[PDB]
Amino acid sequence: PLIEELIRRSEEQQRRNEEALRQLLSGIVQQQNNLLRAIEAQQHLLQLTVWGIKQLQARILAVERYLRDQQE
Amino acid sequence: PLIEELIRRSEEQQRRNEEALRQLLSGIVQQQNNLLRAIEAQQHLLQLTVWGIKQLQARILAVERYLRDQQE
Amino acid sequence: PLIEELIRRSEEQQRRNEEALRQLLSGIVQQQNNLLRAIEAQQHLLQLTVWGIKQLQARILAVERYLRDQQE
Repeated sequence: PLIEELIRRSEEQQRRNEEALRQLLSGIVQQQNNLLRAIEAQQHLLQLTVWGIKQLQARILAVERYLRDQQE
Repeated sequence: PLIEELIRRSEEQQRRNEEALRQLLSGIVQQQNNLLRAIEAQQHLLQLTVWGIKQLQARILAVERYLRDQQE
Repeated sequence: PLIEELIRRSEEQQRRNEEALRQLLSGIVQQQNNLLRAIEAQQHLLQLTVWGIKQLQARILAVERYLRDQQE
C-alpha cells in the first residue's frame, strides 16, 4: 500500500522536524510535499471507491429489476 | 471536482515554496490552508461514500429477505 | 467522529499561525502533525470502506448466483 508508505515517510519527517525544532524550513517544505502526496494518493483511492459503489448500485438495480420482472 | 482543484492549487503553492526555498513562511502557512481544505473536502466525499455503502447494504438486505420470504 | 475533531483542531491551529504571521515555526510544525493525524484517520476510514465494498460485492454475487441456480 503506497499510502502507508507515504504516511510512514511523513511520520519520519515529522519526528525530524520536531527534533530539529529542538534545515528546518527545508524539512517543513519537504513534509508539505509528503502530505500533499498522501492526500493525492488518498484521492485516487477515494475515486476508486466511488466508482466501485456505482458498480454495486448497477448490480443491485439489475437484481431488483429481475425480481420485479419475474412477478410479471 | 473541487478536490482536484485544491490539489492543483496545492501543487502550485508547493513549487513556489520550493523555488522560494531556492515570502516563504507566509507561503508555507498558505499551503497549510490548501492542504487543510483538501483534507476537509476529502472528508466530505468520504462521508458520502459511507452513507452510500449503508444504502447499498439496506438494498441488498431487502433483496436477501425477499428471497428468504419467497421460500416460505 | 475523530476526523472532525482533528479538523477543528487544525482549523484553530491555522488561525493561530495566520494571526501569529500577522512561536510560528513551532506552530507550523504542530499543524503539520495535526494534518498528518487527519490524513491517517482518513486512511483508516477509507480502508474500512474498501472492505465494506468487498463485503457488498460478495453479498450481491451470492444473490446473483442464487438466481442463476434457481433457473437450473
